[PDB]
Amino acid sequence: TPPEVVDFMVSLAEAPRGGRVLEPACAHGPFLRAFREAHGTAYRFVGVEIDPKALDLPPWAEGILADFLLWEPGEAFDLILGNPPYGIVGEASKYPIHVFKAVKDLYKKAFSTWKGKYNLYGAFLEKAVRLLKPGGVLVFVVPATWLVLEDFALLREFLAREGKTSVYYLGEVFPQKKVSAVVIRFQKSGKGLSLWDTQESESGFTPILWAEYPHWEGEIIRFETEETRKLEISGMPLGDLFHIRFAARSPEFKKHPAVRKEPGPGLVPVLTGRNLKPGWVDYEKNHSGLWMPKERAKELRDFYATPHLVVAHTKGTRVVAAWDERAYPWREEFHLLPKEGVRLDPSSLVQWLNSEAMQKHVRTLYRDFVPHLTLRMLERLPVRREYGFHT
DNA sequence: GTTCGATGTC
DNA sequence: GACATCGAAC
Ligand SMILES: [K+]
Repeated sequence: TPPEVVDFMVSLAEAPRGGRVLEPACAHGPFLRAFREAHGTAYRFVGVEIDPKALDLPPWAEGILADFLLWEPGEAFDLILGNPPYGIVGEASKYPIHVFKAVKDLYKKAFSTWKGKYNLYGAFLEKAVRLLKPGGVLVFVVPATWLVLEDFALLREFLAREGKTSVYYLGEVFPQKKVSAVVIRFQKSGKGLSLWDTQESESGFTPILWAEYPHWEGEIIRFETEETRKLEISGMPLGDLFHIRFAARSPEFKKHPAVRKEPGPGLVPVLTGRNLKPGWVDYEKNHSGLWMPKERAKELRDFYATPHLVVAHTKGTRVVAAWDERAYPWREEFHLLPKEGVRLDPSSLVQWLNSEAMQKHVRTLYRDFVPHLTLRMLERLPVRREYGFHT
């Protein structure tokens, strides 16, 4: 972990004299060292590490060789700090964390917050909270993705009901790692959420209070402003105007008997996010390596037969939209079908969605937490009567 | 059915 | 920086 990030986290940390201080996934124990330097020696220092090659603590700390996620210590902790591992547990061809099926089963048994594919860092957070004494403190640096994503809804709700939470946005602070990070300071007492921005100087990071949600129950966390609130009440949410569906996935296309790996007569490309631009679709260029008869597309998704609005999923945090006039097969993106009794003006709605006001709105709210516009961000986009109207 | 990325690759 | 994963996962 970069030293300025450690120093900032250590500035947020507290323990009583003689308190038990833990660094999970400790390796050589950079957090233990920095905490001792800053606060003195009258604490019980413990580090937990799975790799024998990595555990290298000073003799004033106790080292334990264990999978932190399945470790059952005798006593609870006053302070838990550090940098959990980040990564989805799954097959090596697609995912970075590789464990026996039987171990993954033990994680799922252990963690009430485990949802969908989940992530080591979520499980590390839940484990840490469970190991805290009442009034205990944890301070972790983790990806920002938990503030917004469905996979982390149980985690947000768990935190909300277990104690009080402060979130400090750092962004892309790991050199040569593609992750936007936050610090979480959790205390196992009280309630509420405090959101903080930071400014980095030579001197280190400085927290700036952004907003407080004293009655937080685990809702998505956003950077809201007076302007984002004004826009949101200006119109109907997009999700009330449209059914929002996703493209059929690559394997469905690949095994479909009408799909081909080479162009040919009557054959059309299966479109991806690279075919979608602000306000238009490139129908000619193939980016998927897949081709099919256009008329057979409805066999994968019924809505492929009907011209409709498409919104991008993987262009970062922004709103890129086009009207698919032709009704082609897509491998990617959101597909929005108007609900019963909805009147639309496709041309002007697309213009509004691609507008600078809209790009600013989403960048404000969701910064760079994830490299997507997700469904939960998309369903909340405001649409005023000129563009779309539910009668 | 659709979700997610210590992203993957240019 | 540009420009987006794409298929295991549930
Ligand atoms: K790691």
